Amino acid sequence: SRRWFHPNITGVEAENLLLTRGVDGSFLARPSKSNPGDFTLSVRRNGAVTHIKIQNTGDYYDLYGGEKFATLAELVQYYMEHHGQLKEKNGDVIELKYPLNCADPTSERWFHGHLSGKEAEKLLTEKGKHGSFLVRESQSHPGDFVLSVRTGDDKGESNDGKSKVTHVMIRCQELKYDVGGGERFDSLTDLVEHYKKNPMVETLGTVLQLKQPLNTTRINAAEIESRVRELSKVKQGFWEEFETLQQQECKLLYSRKEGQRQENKNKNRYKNILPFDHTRVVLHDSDYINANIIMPEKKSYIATQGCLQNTVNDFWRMVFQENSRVIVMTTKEVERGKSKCVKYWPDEYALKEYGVMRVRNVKESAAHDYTLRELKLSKVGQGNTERTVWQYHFRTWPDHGVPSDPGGVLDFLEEVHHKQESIMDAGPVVVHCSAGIGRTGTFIVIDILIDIIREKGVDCDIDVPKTIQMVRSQRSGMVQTEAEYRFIYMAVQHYIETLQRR
Repeated sequence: SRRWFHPNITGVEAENLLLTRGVDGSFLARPSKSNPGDFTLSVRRNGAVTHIKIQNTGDYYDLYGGEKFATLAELVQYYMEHHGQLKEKNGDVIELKYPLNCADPTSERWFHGHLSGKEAEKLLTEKGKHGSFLVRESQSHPGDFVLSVRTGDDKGESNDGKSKVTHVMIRCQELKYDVGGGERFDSLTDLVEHYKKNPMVETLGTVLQLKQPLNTTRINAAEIESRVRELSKVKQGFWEEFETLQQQECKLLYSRKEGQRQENKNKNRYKNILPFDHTRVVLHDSDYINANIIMPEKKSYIATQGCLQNTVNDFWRMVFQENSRVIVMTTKEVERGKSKCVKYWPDEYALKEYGVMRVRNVKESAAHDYTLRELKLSKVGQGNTERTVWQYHFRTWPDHGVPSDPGGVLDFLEEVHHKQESIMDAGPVVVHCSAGIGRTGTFIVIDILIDIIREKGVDCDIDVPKTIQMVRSQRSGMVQTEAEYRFIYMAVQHYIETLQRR
């Protein structure tokens, strides 16, 4: 699972890897070092290596000669089984058969790389819990590693002596890893996963359970500024934190069967970017829309794609069914000469029907970063189903990359939050962009984090990657790029200072 991804390898190194340890059908993915933000699919075929560009501009993974995907895991799963119709110019099939596995452990949640014996004990003593563990580089034995495991009962600081921390040396000799006896492993991940399944037992009988990695991402909101400083800059920083998050995407390959159904195929903007069955919005007014409920784990959201001409009516059905009263559009109808969303609302002062739904554009206000549209939504034949829907259209998202300052986003979401809150029993806030995962994901996560701070003040804990992972288990690929990942941190930092300045 995600071992075919090699986060710190060069193009030539990848070639040599595939040529020396691979066979025809072998492959790996890697970040493009030439095209930052983008990726490369390196495949061995007919005795040599081909490199295949995978572009990600913030909306999705665009495989050259292939299709658009929500995550690299989903792309690889796609080809490595059903509908592996990957080809090139000539029309030749390119087979993805043998994942060439990576041995670098940096993006393992339990691997902290560069860290000392004292700080390690600090983390394990405070955040630590029964079965919490971690692996750091040995400073006293270069090339070697230390595994540290907390066992006992309760968590956090204790003095009852009912808990303890054990340290196990991991020797690296001749490119393989062991704990001083027994099996030797080709990588630290193999070793760790072996001892998770077969726990080490001490003579006196303490079983060293490797239950959960220690959390090293959670911070107190007050000190986000300091955390950003360290992650910015050897010890792991932003890049490793993000790559560690990406690695966990392989836990999220849930079914999206309803999306793949023939009847619903043309209801998806992008054919392979689908909602999870278990969180999709079911329309019980067919029953299909490309949307998922996102629930923070009071205010919820619906992340959805931009409407197609044949899904406009379904979009409005969804809005009515869910009692949604606020809609956040983060896209222009067309960007870089590409359709991203059809106009699904009437011109100002006009009234339109969309199947059984009827919508009136009452009034448009404009601001710097956005236009607000007051819409009246009702069901035809029923002159009491009228509800006001507020459509916030954010227009200042740069066509390439992310905004240089988060202040417009923050002011926008602040305004969106007050609107939602003013309307008792309003359902989820609808958020959409092209595929409903890039910007949508970014806006939603930022909104989630700020709400924690708005309600609990400067003195609360936030965990960006964990919030993102929680959101990703509800819609595929939410938050697409490391760029957006940094932008989330910047936005929460910026919010904090504007809070304290007042």
